[PDB]
Amino acid sequence: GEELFTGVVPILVELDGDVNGHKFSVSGEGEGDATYGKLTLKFICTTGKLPVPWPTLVTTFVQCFSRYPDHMKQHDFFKSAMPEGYVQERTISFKDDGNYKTRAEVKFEGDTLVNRIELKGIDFKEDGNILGHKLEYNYNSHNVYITADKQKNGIKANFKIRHNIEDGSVQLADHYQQNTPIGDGPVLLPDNHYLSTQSALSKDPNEKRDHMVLLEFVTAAGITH
Ligand SMILES: [Mg+2]
Ligand SMILES: [Mg+2]
Repeated sequence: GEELFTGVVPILVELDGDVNGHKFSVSGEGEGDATYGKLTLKFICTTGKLPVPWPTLVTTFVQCFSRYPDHMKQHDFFKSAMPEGYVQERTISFKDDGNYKTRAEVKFEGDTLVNRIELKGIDFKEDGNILGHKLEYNYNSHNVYITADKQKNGIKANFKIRHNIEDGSVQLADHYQQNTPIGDGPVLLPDNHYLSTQSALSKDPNEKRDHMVLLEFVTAAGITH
């Protein structure tokens, strides 16, 4: 399972979204190298202008690329579910605003790791920080706190994303996450631990389409050795 991740793996991301009736699609391409916890992805909005801020979709757009230190490798659910993959569902609750609900399937298609996502956003304020595009194009580091869910043979996660608002305030986005294997083979059910995530957003100077370039580093931590 983890043997599938010893080198560079091509990644494809495909999202279909509806936020307050704004219909959009995004296509992403890049690669992951779990040895270094490293993701490089470029996303393009193929329907035109993205109707929400790019940073609000970063978490939705492959935790199998996390670097699990050797001493913690028995806690890596994500790779253990491969190649058949996992379903990842989230509720992302924007404080004093709407919510996203997402359902993704993360699995190999041949030697490529694919993240296919459906996103539904409801109850957003017309000129809140999301639909009013008041969020800065940047990102703060965070931890993803993981716990086992033995009855669904899976995991749960909970974490807080803090999106910087252009006036110096912060837009909280509470994340609740559940992952379950697609296949029936055994998976690793971890002790409590977290993923330390650092994300940097940029633009391709040669790209005229609405887009996001993401560099992310993710390292598992939190288990005593
Ligand atoms: Mg290794
Ligand atoms: Mg134990």
